[PDB]
Amino acid sequence: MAKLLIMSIVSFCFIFLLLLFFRYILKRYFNYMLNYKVWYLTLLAGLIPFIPIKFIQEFATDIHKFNWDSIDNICTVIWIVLVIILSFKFLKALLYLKYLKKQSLYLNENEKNKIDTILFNHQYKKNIVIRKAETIQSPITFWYGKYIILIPSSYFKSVIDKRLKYIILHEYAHAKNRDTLHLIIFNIFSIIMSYNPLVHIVKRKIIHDNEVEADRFVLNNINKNEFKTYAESIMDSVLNVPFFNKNILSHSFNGKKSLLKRRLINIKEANLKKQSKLILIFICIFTFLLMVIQSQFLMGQSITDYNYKKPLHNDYQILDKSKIFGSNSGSFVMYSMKKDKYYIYNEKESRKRYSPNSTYKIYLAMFGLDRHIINDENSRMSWNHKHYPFDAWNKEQDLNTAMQNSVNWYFERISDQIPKNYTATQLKQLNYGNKNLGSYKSYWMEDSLKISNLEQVIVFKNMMEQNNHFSKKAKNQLSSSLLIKKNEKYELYGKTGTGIVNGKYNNGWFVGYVITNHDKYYFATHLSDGKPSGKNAELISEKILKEMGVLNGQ
Amino acid sequence: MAKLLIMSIVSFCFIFLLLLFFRYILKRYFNYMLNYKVWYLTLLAGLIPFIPIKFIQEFATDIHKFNWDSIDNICTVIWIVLVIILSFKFLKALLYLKYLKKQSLYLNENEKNKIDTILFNHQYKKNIVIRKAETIQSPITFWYGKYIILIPSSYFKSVIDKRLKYIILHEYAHAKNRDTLHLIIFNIFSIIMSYNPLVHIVKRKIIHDNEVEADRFVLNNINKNEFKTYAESIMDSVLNVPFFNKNILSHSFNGKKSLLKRRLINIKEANLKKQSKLILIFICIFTFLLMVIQSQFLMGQSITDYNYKKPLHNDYQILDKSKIFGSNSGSFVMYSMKKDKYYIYNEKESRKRYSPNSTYKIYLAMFGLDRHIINDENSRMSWNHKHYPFDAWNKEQDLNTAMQNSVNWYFERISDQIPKNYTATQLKQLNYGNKNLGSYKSYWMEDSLKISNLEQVIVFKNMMEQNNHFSKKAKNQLSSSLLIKKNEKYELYGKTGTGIVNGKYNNGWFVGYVITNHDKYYFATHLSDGKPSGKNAELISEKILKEMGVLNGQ
Ligand SMILES: [Zn+2]
Ligand SMILES: [Zn+2]
Repeated sequence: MAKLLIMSIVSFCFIFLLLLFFRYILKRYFNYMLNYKVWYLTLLAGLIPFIPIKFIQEFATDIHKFNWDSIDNICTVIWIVLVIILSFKFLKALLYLKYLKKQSLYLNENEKNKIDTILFNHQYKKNIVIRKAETIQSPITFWYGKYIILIPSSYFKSVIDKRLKYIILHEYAHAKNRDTLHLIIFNIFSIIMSYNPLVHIVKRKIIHDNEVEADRFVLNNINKNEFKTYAESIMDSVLNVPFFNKNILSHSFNGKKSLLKRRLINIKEANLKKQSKLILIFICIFTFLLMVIQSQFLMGQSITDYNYKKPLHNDYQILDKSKIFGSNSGSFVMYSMKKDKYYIYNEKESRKRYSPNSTYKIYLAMFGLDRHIINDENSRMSWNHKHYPFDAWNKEQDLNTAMQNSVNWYFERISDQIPKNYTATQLKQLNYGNKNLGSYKSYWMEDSLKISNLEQVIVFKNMMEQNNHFSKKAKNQLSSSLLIKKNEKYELYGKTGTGIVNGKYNNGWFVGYVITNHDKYYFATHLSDGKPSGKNAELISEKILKEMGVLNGQ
Repeated sequence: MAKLLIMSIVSFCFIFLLLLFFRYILKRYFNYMLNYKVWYLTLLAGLIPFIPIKFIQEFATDIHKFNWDSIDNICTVIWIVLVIILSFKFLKALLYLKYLKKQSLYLNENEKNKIDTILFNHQYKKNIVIRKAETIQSPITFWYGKYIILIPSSYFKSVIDKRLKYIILHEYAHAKNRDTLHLIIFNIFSIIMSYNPLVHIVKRKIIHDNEVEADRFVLNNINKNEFKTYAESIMDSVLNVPFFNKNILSHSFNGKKSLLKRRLINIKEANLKKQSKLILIFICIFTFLLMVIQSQFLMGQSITDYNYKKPLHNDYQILDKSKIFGSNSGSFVMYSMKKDKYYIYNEKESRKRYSPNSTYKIYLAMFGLDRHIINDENSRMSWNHKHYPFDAWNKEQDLNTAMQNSVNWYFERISDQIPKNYTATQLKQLNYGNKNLGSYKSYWMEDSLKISNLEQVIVFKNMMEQNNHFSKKAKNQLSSSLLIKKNEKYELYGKTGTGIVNGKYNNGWFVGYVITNHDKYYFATHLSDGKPSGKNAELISEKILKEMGVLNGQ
């Protein structure tokens, strides 16, 4: 529901921007102003969506969901705190102003005679207060319910400055316009709307425009001949003295910063000095070390998904089997144990590291067997009676079943029961791709562990013939669990399947080995285009393996 | 990979904030200054994460994914465009300067004599050039490796200004510091870093300091007696001339705005024009209409999930069956057709609405049958050839199969083929909870449609016995499809199962009716705590139903 504030922000902004648009045009073409009261409309807009005017078998299955409500709970607390802070700041300022008010003093007759001389031409209701002070360096004013104008006593002493009449007209207009009343009203609203920072932008614009209107007023009551003087006189007020911004809830002649002002202050002040160079030196040293620290951990690129770059250690040949892949564009690798030679189709692609998906079960099964979580005599794993997508997964499984029916459940348990260090050790000895087992129990499926087709051939070959860091028993049960098909030319062992995301097949694989009447082959097929299904990867591998003589005994 | 960009932002801000902090302290406590060149450190820090370093069935597994890649692709193009725009703007300013470079003239001997007198005791390297032009209302400077300093031709003749001396030193400082060059360099970089506003923001710190240092150079070479004069000279320029900001790439005495200046401008602009009141009126009207359009679409609420306070239209009593539920805290309702009475356990909970989940099928089957999408002679639905958690669903089903095995697949097709208006009309006639069927065919499973235990009792009872908006065929085939258990005392009809979210069992249900040798009983059991499984809801119901006479005929 915090989103509802976002919605009112958007509306608020639509209104704001439209109004802002007009403001620009009005001035740009006709020197027109938009009465700032219009801004109250955005404030109203700020609450639109806010106000809720909306006027047998047991079944069981898992649905993924995110809880975003705990976030709003956190945001709620923050908003509360912000209000507390903002409310306080308002109050602090207010208290001060009240305290000051209590110290103010009325004027004498001659002073009144002057003030009256200045404003009698307006013939207004004197329901405002003109007082003086011994505190403030320049005049200020604040509504409170009394409209009090405070002029430092020195300005009455220096009655002779003449320009006081400008000062009076200026403040008169501010009082007339109830500027500090509108300000505090808006401030309350802004305090409440802690969720929309734009409110602090519009208040600034309002304040500026209000000041402009006062200038017009004042000028409109002054003989133009004196405008030169006027401009100088007004300007002098921010030249002669420093400014302070304590009175955030009220109006004054010199209460805010500018870069110009900072310079002038800095100039007046005795600020010509030098420092030991050690300051910069240590800052740059420590900044550097931080940068180093960050560097130690901040890095990376698309390179994570890249291919295998090495030449081969055994003899090699490049293949062209593109006619077989057809619409299922992909890649393929085969290796002859007898010849110590690789045959590679579409090498640039066959080299790409891909998540192994279902083919990892070949290795995972081996790991479970070697670690004796599953053995030959008893290769079974338990389950938790939750429902699974295939009948094979709603049964307890042995290894033979689990491999051929790709039982993720079985294998989730196989992963769960094998130490990460073991898995990492064997991924390293096997030269298994990026050797990354992640932290996810099913790290091989559309996740962290990646291997190319070329690597998959090299790696499975190592699993059977070069890697002697597993017991023979593991190799043997795995072999039996991998048989797919046997006939008079070959024994085809392995496992196919596909990585599928949001219902689309993207990573079809078939990995294994072939015992033929003439040689022993290792292979890996991967499909990415067309319909890169499990069965298609299997069929593509077989058509190629037939052409290469693997499945023909040739 | 936008995340690397995010890392860049983070790295930058860390150094930036650290540095900013240090700078604050230096000035805040001792008016110490740190050479702005340190800001290059943030730019450099921003490059850290961009270093590309690391220093036998067919199966597939369907993984849900968020596509953030299309977003980065789009964002990349945008980033490119933003760079182009910035480059363009830079160039246009540069070309303007290019023009000026071919326009101004060097100075004569006496003017040189004046300047040399000014810098006589400074003994600065003079590999700089001072030139004059009618195009300059106030002096400007630009690097180009030449230190091009221009003055108004208008002051050439001002033999008594006594300001040039300040002008020269001010200009000198900027030339000396190669401030313009540094800004050019920074501009290259900020053009590149289109994604992180701080890269441009920081320039304003640089610019301010550049001016500060120039003031120091000036003051450092001035008999303090005249410091006041210098300050007056600054303001004189501020007041005396308008500024223009074409030279966004260089420095000048009068090239920028300020609030003060705006006011001074306004004083000097006698824009004595009338503005019709229609201006604000129409703007306010249009704004209102904008608000109206948003309003008719913007409205939020927590109300959707509010349960009801509605009294019943038949007799009732409140139950306490807490020793049956035990650790499986939940709720329960039963209704007697002959007594016209409800029995409500833990009504504070039984009156809450939950998605019907596994039991919606009871009602959906009545609808599918009434519309004859499934009928008695042919109650079947087609299959999409996808695999599901239950063996029973990996096929085409009839109603009797589908009801007993909770076949959402079958029922999802039923949902698609029942006009939403018919479903909704009867959800309303039956008082089916929030009567919300969403927009999804599977709306009953941890989704939009919600109903209480009390309401399910009411709904089924009406749907089969009191509601005459459904056919006899529907009533009869439904009753058959719902049978789950029976013996010589009762026939128990109904269904059970549980909605599970992120692996946790949240909404367990058992809903049904019993036909006995005595009466007709309608009921619903729901579990939320403990292990709120379907079977538990069913077992709890059976224990209660026996006590309530439902399963015995009492
Ligand atoms: Zn004012
Ligand atoms: Zn400067």
